Amino acid sequence: ADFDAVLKCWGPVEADYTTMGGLVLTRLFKEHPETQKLFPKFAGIAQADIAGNAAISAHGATVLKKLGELLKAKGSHAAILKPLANSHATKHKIPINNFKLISEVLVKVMHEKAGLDAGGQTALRNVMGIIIADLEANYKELGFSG
Ligand code: HEM
Repeated sequence: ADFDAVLKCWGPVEADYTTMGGLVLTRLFKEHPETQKLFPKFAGIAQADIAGNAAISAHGATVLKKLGELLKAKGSHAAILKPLANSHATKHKIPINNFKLISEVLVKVMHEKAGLDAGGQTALRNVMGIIIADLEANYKELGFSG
């Protein structure tokens, strides 16, 4: 019931996927600059110009919309997830650790801007842990590391 809880807390996010999408990626890039290089479209953008950047916010919106779809599946996510693992391993070539980095940023932003309290934070970290474990498994099956 870490999923039942999370969906309760998701409302404020789904109310504005574009602003929160922009916040989450800004924070990722400011706190973990090495991750900006993994986005050819965004690499080399001045740190001063990230916040409020429309192309970043638009991609952030896509990120969150897809995470929303994953959360709403409440653990029966294989059919949504596998395609995400497919693209991220073979087209974008993203090492698993980066998924841990954005999960921790999402928790921090939701805590600060969307009312995610200590309890919600725990439930979300548990859900994210499940998803990343599943992503790891799919990466394995694709032969894209360990
Ligand atoms: C839970 C986390 C994430 C979700 C839900 C997600 C979702 C998506 C979606 C829906 C797309 C577009 C469709 C596709 O190509 O699969 C995509 C593209 C992409 N993702 Fe992710 N992503 C996640 C994490 C990351 C991370 C951590 C990075 C690198 C640090 C990353 C790098 C990329 C890149 C480079 C693209 C292509 C952008 C483009 O060409 O416009 N993703 N992501």
